[PDB]
Amino acid sequence: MRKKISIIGAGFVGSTTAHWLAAKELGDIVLLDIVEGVPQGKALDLYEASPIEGFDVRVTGTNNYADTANSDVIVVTSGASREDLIKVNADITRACISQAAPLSPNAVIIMVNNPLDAMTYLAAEVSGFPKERVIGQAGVLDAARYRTFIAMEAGVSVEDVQAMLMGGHGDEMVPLPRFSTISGIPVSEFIAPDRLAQIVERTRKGGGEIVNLLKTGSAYYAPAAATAQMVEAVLKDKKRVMPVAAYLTGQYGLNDIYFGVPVILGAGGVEKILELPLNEEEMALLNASAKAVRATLDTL
Amino acid sequence: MRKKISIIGAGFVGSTTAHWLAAKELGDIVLLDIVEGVPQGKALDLYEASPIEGFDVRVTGTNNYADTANSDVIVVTSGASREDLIKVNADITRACISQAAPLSPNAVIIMVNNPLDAMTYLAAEVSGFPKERVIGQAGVLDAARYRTFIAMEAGVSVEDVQAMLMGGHGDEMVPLPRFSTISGIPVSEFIAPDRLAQIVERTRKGGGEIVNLLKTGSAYYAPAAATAQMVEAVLKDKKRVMPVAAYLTGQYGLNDIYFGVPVILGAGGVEKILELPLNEEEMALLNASAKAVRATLDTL
Amino acid sequence: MRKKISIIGAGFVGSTTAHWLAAKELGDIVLLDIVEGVPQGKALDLYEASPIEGFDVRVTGTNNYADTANSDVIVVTSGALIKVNADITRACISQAAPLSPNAVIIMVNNPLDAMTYLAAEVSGFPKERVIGQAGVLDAARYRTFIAMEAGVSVEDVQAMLMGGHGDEMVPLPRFSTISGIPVSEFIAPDRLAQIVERTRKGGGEIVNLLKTGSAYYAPAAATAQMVEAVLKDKKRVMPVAAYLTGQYGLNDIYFGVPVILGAGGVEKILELPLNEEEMALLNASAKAVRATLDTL
Amino acid sequence: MRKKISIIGAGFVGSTTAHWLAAKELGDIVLLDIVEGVPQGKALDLYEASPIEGFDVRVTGTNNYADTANSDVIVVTSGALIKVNADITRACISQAAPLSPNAVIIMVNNPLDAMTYLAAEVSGFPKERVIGQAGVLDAARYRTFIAMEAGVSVEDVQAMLMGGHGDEMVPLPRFSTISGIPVSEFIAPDRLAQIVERTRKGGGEIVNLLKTGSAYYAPAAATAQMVEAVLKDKKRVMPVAAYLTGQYGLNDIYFGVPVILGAGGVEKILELPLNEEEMALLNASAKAVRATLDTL
Ligand SMILES: NC(=O)c1ccc[n+]([C@@H]2O[C@H](COP(=O)([O-])OP(=O)(O)OC[C@H]3O[C@@H](n4cnc5c(N)ncnc54)[C@H](O)[C@@H]3O)[C@@H](O)[C@H]2O)c1
Ligand SMILES: NC(=O)c1ccc[n+]([C@@H]2O[C@H](COP(=O)([O-])OP(=O)(O)OC[C@H]3O[C@@H](n4cnc5c(N)ncnc54)[C@H](O)[C@@H]3O)[C@@H](O)[C@H]2O)c1
Ligand SMILES: NC(=O)c1ccc[n+]([C@@H]2O[C@H](COP(=O)([O-])OP(=O)(O)OC[C@H]3O[C@@H](n4cnc5c(N)ncnc54)[C@H](O)[C@@H]3O)[C@@H](O)[C@H]2O)c1
Ligand SMILES: NC(=O)c1ccc[n+]([C@@H]2O[C@H](COP(=O)([O-])OP(=O)(O)OC[C@H]3O[C@@H](n4cnc5c(N)ncnc54)[C@H](O)[C@@H]3O)[C@@H](O)[C@H]2O)c1
Repeated sequence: MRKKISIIGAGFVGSTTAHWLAAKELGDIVLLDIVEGVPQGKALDLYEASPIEGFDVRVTGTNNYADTANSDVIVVTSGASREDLIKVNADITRACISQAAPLSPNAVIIMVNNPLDAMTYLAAEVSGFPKERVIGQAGVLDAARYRTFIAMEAGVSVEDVQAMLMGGHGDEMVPLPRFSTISGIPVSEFIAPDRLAQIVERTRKGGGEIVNLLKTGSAYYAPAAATAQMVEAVLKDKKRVMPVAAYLTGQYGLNDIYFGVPVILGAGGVEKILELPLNEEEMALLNASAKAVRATLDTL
Repeated sequence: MRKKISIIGAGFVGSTTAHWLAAKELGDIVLLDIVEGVPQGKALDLYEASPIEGFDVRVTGTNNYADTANSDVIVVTSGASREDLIKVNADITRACISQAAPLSPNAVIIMVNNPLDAMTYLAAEVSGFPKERVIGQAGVLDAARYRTFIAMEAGVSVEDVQAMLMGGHGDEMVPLPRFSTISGIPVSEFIAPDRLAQIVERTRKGGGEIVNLLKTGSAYYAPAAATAQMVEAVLKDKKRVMPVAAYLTGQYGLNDIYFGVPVILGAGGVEKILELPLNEEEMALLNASAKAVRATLDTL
Repeated sequence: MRKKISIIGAGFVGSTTAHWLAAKELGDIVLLDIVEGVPQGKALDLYEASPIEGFDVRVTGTNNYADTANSDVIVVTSGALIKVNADITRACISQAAPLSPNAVIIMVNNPLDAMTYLAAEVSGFPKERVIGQAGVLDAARYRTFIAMEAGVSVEDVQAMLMGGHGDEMVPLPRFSTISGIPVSEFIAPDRLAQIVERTRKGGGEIVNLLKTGSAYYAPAAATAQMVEAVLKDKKRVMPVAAYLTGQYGLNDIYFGVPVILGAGGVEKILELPLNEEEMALLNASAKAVRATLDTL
Repeated sequence: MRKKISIIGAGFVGSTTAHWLAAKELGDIVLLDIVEGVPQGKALDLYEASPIEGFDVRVTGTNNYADTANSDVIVVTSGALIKVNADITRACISQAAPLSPNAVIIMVNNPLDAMTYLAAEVSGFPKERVIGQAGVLDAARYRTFIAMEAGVSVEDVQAMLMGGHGDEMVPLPRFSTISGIPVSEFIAPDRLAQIVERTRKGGGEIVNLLKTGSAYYAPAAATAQMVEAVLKDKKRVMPVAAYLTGQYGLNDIYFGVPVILGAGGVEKILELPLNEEEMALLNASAKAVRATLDTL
């Protein structure tokens, strides 16, 4: 039987994720939302594109969690002062997870809702799922923006640029230029220190840069691509090495917390958390980031 | 030098078309709109997804027609009572074409704006381009919905279903079940007459079906996929046989009019208009459709 | 756990089938052969291409059947006339089938129809899970000649046909279209007749050119597409060698017929409304196929 | 008008390169060879697979150089030691180059570096448009062994290396990473040393297995990726045999170095900060390459 992917929240990120996934013909897709008509319409529209692109994937829209039963992967993209933001997203996340988790006990849950690290922590607590199967998408998106800026500046193919980073988005991000390369060569060999610093800065503010341009909306093409790549990693058991929000039990000196770290991602979800040897400067950035993430967790 | 694709109108259809195209790595894409920030933001967002998907295509947003200079293909997706609709879209189309056409004299123009046939006619008149290089996208979308419904009903792969039709959307559509097959076998062998009639009806109202579900918006995934397939046909010179709005000079007894007909589409745009031998019933449908299209043209 | 595909026979068709399959990243591939070194070498070579093309699939070569255990699909391309191939086929299936009880077997060896029938008898598998590849290849050649003649995209040409290869083939120009439009609308009767004849002799044409070898690119592509249909349950409508129980008036025999191919193997055998002319061709073909069976 | 790719030499590497290229639908392909029938047969066979895979590219086989006219890229995979291949290379380039003055030539024949140098001399083409494929293949093997050992996706492993094949290869583990992370973090020193050695002997390993043949799947994939880099101006960063004018302290010679490959061919030669240990290896390798050149 085909793999089954359920996407909770048929907004810009959710429907765009469905688009990236359908074209890959990875499995059947279920788009769920609380708003009537929206998920059914977007699903049917995407589905009607199948004869043109040539993919045989069933794309259905629904308002009933019963249709997400026995999903292999669950993608949560239903999220919406700072304390109010947390409360609002916590209620939505709790509601989404408590109704979906029980119907797909063997599924891997991929959270996209912000505040990312906190919501992923909540999703694990509410689902009761083994920690390795509840992860958050954040690092892959930030790393993609970073890689795009590098390829653009260096004048090289985006396929030959790799990068690893940690933490969350914005101020919570932990950039690691030392761990970025172009075909195995340090990026510091292609880009001067000052320009590289500008690129790191642009990466931290990357999400806001899109917001300031759209005025009334946030990014969705890259966030969905990032989310889709993680879904593919699990379904095809590719063992991708990427930065994802995972539950830590001592790594980097952090415990009882979800934090963006390097992992091997496969069919079993987080199969391994890599512990990189960070220098003094890098640890300073990680500690500052960990602090902010911890604060958000405490508020939650 | 890479091929260059300019998309006029960075709304739902325009930006989604860019998405389908970027993933195919067909050429550099320019997204233009009159609204500041929107095209730049959507382009940058899509562009930042490139390292994840692995495509090396430059995706830029702009408000200046100067950036669409020397495009190989121009896609127009900037369109918005019935007489007022025509007037409104005619002004937009005229404005878009008069500013873009002169900067890309060798380009093929693919119109998507409604009323499709009329706007394509206007685009040809305003551009002064040879008629074979100014076509409209309509038939491929309707045929895709038709094919999707058949594959779904028959229980077969969407890759083995083919269909040809004529006319425009809705009431102007000319369904041709006789010219639809599953791996060379007439669909009438898989689906009873009554169910087939229902499918034809659903196809005629296919666009409205999405509208009634979204409430505040029309379809874009399939329309963009249909538009992208036509762009690919031209750039790769694939000689696709598909229904597109083309300028007729006697075919089917029609003259001085853009109408949805079967054509061979390649690098030179419309390389041949096929003349199918229609039976009495089919001709009745074509004449009724031609009449409505002519009326719209007269109003214009 | 990824899907598992075992290919018995690491020659031209088998290794090329591994190539088409690997690029699609459909599952892990096992290449088996009786010649030592050959499968290990070809598998490793294809495996080393993975970082360049970006596919994550294990390609392993072996001489041990134990490695093909729990395969989802078994492709047999090890044939070398009816005696030689029958012994080879019986040897391959008897050792493989027991280790993968839930697999779908796709036969490619010639004589195709008879060997598929044999594989079904030897494996004890339900008839719907033992099929042969033949029609997809012939149709592919036919579609190529049509596209070339009409000057249209190969993606817009479809065709159905029945029977076996060459003289046993049952052409059906009537059941071939370009974007739903009859091919008769693009190509005149005499030219169409020459294309059908070239289709009948398609295999021989390649042999006459290569001299020492037989075709493998198209045959392998045809086989891979069938494998994909099964693994993704795409329900492709294609001509394949299937076990008939009355369809077309034929019983107890494997014959090339149109089917809906999915995860359950042959999920449905289509019954085309053949006219008298087309029915005569089928009867003659069926007779030749039955002869091979009786000899078997 | 689609791009045009001509492949001189329709053997294992050449025909397989046509396969990888066709599936990508990058342009029309011409397969040329001196043996009659062989290229025509392989081209037709691959062409007949087009309706199945859905690619619209003409694949034509020929024995006439006139058919390779106006190619955007010319791939040379016709080599058969320095005398034999030199005569073959001179024969192929002298007839092809004049008919496609704007083409980028990609050499695959061995000895790679010397033959690329010869092709440059014979064609009169700017040095940036005459390159050889060698490093992409070795790096591919290295990346495969790393992925396999670390147990990670082959898409997340990158590596740079220089020089030629086997003993002339210049490994640079220091310049290899997994998602930007040094491979040294995943694989210990002794195990890494064994992987480098297996990389040096990679070609020979396939030959010892196949017995009568040499590798072709990976070599062809490596060649196709370079062809793609040029046709789409992707600006890939890869090791290729390029003409040096002082870089690394080397002059008047073709040597495997890291370059940015695009439509203009070698658009830039990268100068890596090699330590003393790595510099010694390069000097030794350069010496062996120069020897081949002097003999040439
Ligand atoms: N940096 C990133 O990776 C990134 C980028 C953009 C957005 N995001 C996050 O993704 C989430 C969605 O962003 P968006 O732009 O797609 O938003 P959106 O407003 O377009 O879509 C959210 C959808 O969730 C649905 N929804 C709300 N409550 C629900 C419930 N209880 N059950 C099911 N569906 C429910 C809504 O009706 C809506 O269709 C947000 O949490 C946002 O912060 C992350
Ligand atoms: N049946 C089909 O194939 C189909 C399906 C859907 C929509 N359409 C048609 O496609 C067009 C766009 O639909 P949409 O849903 O993407 O709409 P939309 O409102 O999302 O986007 C239209 C975009 O055009 C831009 N625009 C307006 N005037 C412009 C001008 N003079 N120059 C440049 N840009 C301008 C707007 O600012 C807007 O971003 C419409 O004409 C619509 O009727 C056809
Ligand atoms: N007309 C068509 O549709 C068509 C086209 C091509 C090939 N074929 C058929 O496909 C089969 C293979 O063709 P090929 O060109 O790849 O041949 P080939 O000779 O290159 O390869 C056959 C492989 O089978 C192996 N083999 C033999 N006995 C075996 C056994 N007992 N167990 C395991 N492996 C064994 C050989 O060692 C060899 O590597 C043949 O039966 C041939 O007739 C049909
Ligand atoms: N280590 C590597 O990176 C590597 C791997 C494989 C092959 N190679 C090299 O690639 C080349 C080809 O390898 P192969 O395995 O494909 O060999 P092959 O023997 O299968 O094919 C070579 C083809 O060249 C043709 N040929 C000979 N002289 C010709 C001429 N004057 N004009 C046109 N065609 C001519 C032959 O007829 C033959 O079809 C060799 O030089 C080999 O050393 C290098």
